[PDB]
Amino acid sequence: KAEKIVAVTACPVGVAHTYIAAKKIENEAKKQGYSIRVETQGSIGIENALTEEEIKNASVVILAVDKDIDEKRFEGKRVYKVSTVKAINNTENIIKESFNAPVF
Amino acid sequence: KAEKIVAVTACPVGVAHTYIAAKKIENEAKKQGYSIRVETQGSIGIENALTEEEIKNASVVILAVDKDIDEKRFEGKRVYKVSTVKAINNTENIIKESFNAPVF
Amino acid sequence: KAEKIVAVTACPVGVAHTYIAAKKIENEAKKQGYSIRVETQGSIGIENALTEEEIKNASVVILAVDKDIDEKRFEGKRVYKVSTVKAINNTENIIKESFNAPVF
Amino acid sequence: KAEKIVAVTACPVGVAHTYIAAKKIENEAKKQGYSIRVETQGSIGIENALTEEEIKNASVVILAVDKDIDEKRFEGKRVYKVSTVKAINNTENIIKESFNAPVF
Ligand SMILES: [Cl-]
Repeated sequence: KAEKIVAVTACPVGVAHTYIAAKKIENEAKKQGYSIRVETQGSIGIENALTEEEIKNASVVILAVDKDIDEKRFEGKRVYKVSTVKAINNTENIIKESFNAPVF
Repeated sequence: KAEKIVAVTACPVGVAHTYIAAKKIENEAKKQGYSIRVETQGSIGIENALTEEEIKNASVVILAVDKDIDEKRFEGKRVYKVSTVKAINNTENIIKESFNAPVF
Repeated sequence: KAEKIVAVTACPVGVAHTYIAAKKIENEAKKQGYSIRVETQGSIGIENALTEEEIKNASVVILAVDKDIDEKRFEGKRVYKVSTVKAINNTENIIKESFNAPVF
Repeated sequence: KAEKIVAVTACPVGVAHTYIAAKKIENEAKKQGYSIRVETQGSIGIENALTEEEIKNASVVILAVDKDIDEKRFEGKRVYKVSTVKAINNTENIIKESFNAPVF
């Protein structure tokens, strides 16, 4: 069973950075062989929220956020938090680096 | 006095096409020597709406829109209506062609 | 076995509408119980291109495009062509309507 | 004479945040009665670059950037540096705050 990544992308300007970060993370995760679920947030709201079970099963959590989100749900997980710009422009490296991220 | 252009940009996805079309139109109008006022319509709302006096004084109206907007206000003006994609990727030509656009 | 949908999203402004349409189609196809493969075309290039076998096995082809793409590879399939804006904002209905789309 | 503001906007994801922040700053500066010049930096390159004279005459420099830019040209000026997201969503306060920003 391929390891699982979960991610949240959140930019409170329109929808573009939220969705670009999500889709680039999804494409790069799959290229590297991982399963991926992404929750997205904008200024209006939240779509496809991570479930408790999804977070439980994940090897890593990647947060590509330009606003504060709830992070208590990720306690005990390795969490790699970056801006949406970095997630969009450095996606390959961010996926790889997330597996060495500190436990939150 | 330089001739005046008024424009509306309107895309019902987030804010990016609305603002990219607006800024590209503004930059190209100024490059060609024209005065420009742009009303924008996106997910944050309608901003900087054209006034009746601005429309009265304009030489042309450019509509870069992917949704319906109020158009009765442009009766009697030359109106050049295009998609946001065309306004963004063909900005120089759209400015030039607007002066030959049909009277609405 | 779930029926299969294939899609191409293609907006020639950056990558935002291409990726937003792709994610909206992916999530909504899955919600309706379908298997889904989306090829994307944007400024970054073409990604996750449909294979000949994927097109062969699909029940329908959804083209969410704001530019012409060669449709020869979809001959003999039902093809539902819509703008990226409509695919992003009307996704549930577009997936349902695609099964009644004309054969190309 | 109205006091002068100069700004640079620079988000290295396409052109959207660069242009949205530029238009927000331009419109809000004008609303507050200031003269405003904005240089933009995006995937298309640098547009409407500030001149030495414009920087000399400015009361404040606002940098709405999501990457490092060379700041030597702003020495001796009050410089207020914020992200593009904050410039877009908090424009009124950022313009007012810039006049108390530290001299660079
Ligand atoms: Cl957007």
